[PDB]
Amino acid sequence: LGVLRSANYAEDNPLLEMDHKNVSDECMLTLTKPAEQTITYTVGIDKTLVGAYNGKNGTNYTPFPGDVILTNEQLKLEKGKQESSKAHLEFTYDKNLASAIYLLPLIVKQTIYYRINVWDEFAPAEYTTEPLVFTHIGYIDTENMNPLIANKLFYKLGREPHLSYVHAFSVINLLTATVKYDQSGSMPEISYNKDISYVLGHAKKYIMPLQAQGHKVCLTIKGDGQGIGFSNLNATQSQKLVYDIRKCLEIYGLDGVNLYDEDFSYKKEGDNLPSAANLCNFVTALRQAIDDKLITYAMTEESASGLDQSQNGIELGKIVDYAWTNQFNRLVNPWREDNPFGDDSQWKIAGLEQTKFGALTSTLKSLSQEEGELMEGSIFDNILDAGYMDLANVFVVNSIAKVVAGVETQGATYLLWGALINYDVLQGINPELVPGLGKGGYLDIHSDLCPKDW
Amino acid sequence: LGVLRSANYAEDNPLLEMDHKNVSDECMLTLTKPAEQTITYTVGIDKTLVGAYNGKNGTNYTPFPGDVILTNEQLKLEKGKQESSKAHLEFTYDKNLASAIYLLPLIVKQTIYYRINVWDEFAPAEYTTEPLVFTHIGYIDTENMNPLIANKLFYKLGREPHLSYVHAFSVINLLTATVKYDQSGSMPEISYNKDISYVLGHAKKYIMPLQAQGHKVCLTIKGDGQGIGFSNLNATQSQKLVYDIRKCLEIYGLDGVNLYDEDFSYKKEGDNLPSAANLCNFVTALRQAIDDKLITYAMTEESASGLDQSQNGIELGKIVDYAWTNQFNRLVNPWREDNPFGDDSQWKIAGLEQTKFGALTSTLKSLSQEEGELMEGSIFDNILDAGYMDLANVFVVNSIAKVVAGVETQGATYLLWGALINYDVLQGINPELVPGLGKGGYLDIHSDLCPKDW
Repeated sequence: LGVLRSANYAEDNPLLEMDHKNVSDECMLTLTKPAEQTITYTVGIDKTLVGAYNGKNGTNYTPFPGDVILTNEQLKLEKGKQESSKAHLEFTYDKNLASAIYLLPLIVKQTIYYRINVWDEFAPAEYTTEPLVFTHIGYIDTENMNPLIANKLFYKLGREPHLSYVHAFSVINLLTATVKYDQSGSMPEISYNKDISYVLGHAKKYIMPLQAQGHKVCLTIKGDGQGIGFSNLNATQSQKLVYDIRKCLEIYGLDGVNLYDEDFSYKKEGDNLPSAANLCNFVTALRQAIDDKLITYAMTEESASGLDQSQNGIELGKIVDYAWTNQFNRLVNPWREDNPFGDDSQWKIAGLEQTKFGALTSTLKSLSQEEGELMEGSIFDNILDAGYMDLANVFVVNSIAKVVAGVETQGATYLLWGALINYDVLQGINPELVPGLGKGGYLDIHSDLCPKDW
Repeated sequence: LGVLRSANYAEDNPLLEMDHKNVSDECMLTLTKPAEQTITYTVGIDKTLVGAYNGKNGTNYTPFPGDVILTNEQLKLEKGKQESSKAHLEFTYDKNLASAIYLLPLIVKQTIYYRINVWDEFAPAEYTTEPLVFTHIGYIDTENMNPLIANKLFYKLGREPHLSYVHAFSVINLLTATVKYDQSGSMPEISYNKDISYVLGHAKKYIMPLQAQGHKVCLTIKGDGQGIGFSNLNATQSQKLVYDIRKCLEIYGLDGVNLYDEDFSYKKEGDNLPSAANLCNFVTALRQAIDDKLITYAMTEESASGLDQSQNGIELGKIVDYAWTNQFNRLVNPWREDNPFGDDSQWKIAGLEQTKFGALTSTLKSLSQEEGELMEGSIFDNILDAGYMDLANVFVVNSIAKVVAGVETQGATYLLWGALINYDVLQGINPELVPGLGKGGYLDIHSDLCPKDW
């Protein structure tokens, strides 16, 4: 009586994702009672167990026909111990392998059923055109990250025989361009660093493949500290910036623009004071020029007061497509009186439906025990206990970043909160980020999923 | 309106047999009306049609994952012609192909649905453990043939969705050993040529693999023209020959012996003359020694008279498991009076049930128009129109031999008569000899299925 168990996967029938490279796992035997005498059991492959697995679990899998290299298959179990040595399995990818899920059973002489997912050129097996239920907006810092990593990130939704895969993000924000004065000191202009220039300059390689995979790709525009910005433009300056943004979006085939309201370094006293009214007039002008292309707003603590009320009849929430904050790893509910976690009323935008507000914008930082309690607490209490279910439609991730030492814990969770609420809590569907675990996955701190190639 | 058809196969859905080697075929377009103008069409692969084929024909096929190399895919149809050029298709075997029957639809962009049977290491896909209805006995001339060709010959039984494969033979007779006088001329001794010595000396390679797939393997023992044989032995000579045969079967893991009563060159007038009583006495002693191992008898014109009668209370038909004749390509009915084909009364063995008698023994020789009419006539009239149904149990093929120029016609027929009667006539099941057609098949006169390797 024992259990052939996977060392690196809690699933009793682990599902490995094979994206044109080899995959591997170690398996071991776990006896119910300690071994009396030292015995050596051997693991072997028994592909004749496929049809029985299929009939029971409703699957239609085919035996994995590629080379499977089992090393240290002699499971030595020392006397007095309950868990044997670890055999190592490496599944070998070959281009002859068709894209599907395969089944390779392993027997001890219990049984562990390994399922291998051979990906197609663009997506894993069982990818569906069924769209994501919520809006997942992701940032990419073009200084450290390839925008095309979004086309390598998927959710594993459901359990067999109803397994489906979808892209983890629906909108991708590209960081960044900036607003600066021209050389003459009169007009604003958009400045592009070397990295954001290469991505835009080769959009058929970086932006257009994302769009073919169902992504809306926007350009984030921030401030460059010269005192000119979205909230203090005059009439002539505004027409310039609206024209340049309109041109930029059509020029490089972008789907919209993200207005990041920070790093403008506005002056506190003078004639060009930043106002919410100016911000409303500017976005209204931008909406007229770019039509149905997306406008999103990233509110910060440097944002102007008065967005809670109408400015000259304009409500910013009515003109923008989405809006979120820089209050990372915390759920911001501006519509909650006597909010136990904190008063988020400064983040109230007039005319903005709760469905257009990313209440949770997450970043890849390590969090304390109190920070983790506040995060999970503000998430569950506002969406489930307080009834603010309309705050589960937009989830924002400020920079999909490389997982390194220290941020491994937050790296596993800061992309799954959107699907956790919408799929696991609000429905029955289990969500899982793919390719996360395993060598070469996103959670491998010694690998890069989609690295920068310029 | 047109028909995409195969040149070498008249079936709409050709079933190609892939046994760890590549398989190929040519196709063409046949228009229902001549080409008004000169046009060129192109053929392609549409694995989406796999589903509708499955639903219509009740199959569970999966699209073929291997590489299909199509050449001349542009079909040139000159004006006034109804048939386009030929396109060549090669289906590539690879170790990454699991054993199954795969479907590969081919479209002109009518449809030709190709079915690929990727064999396992031992049998084609859809091989069944269901045993053969009749007993098919096959000889193998070890001087020209490898005994393991029997592990490559199958019957394709039925139609889809009720397709199955069985081995075409149940008993294999290995030619041959000889009985000669010892140096002093007082004892019989078994003699082995260089080829039959190698087969027995490496029975783990040649005999045992046949028995694993369910073959009963016997050794045929004839005469060497030295005047000593099964029918003139005394008491001391009989014990010696019985001992060495019992020893031979035990030594090489054989399942029985075939007593071929020919080429002994018995004396016409003298002291130790051949008699049917002597033969009955020797076989009775062989039955006691080898016990449940098989004794079979091949009667010839050189066989002794009186086998129709009980010799000293012994009936040879009671001690032998099977019996047949050397009267090739003609059904022999010794129990039928006023036989229109021929009086076969001299081939009658006392106490032999008809279910143990192989009335038809086939050999790979070309037949005249009259000889073929005698063959088909005697087979059909005796078993079906005269009601000798018990003569359909045992069928014999004397030397499964290489098909060459001149015997292509008899090559296709002389292995399927037993299945034609028992499966096609007496049941609804359709029989096909696999792997017969195609390059490398048994009917390819420029290839050897399982050749000699010694």
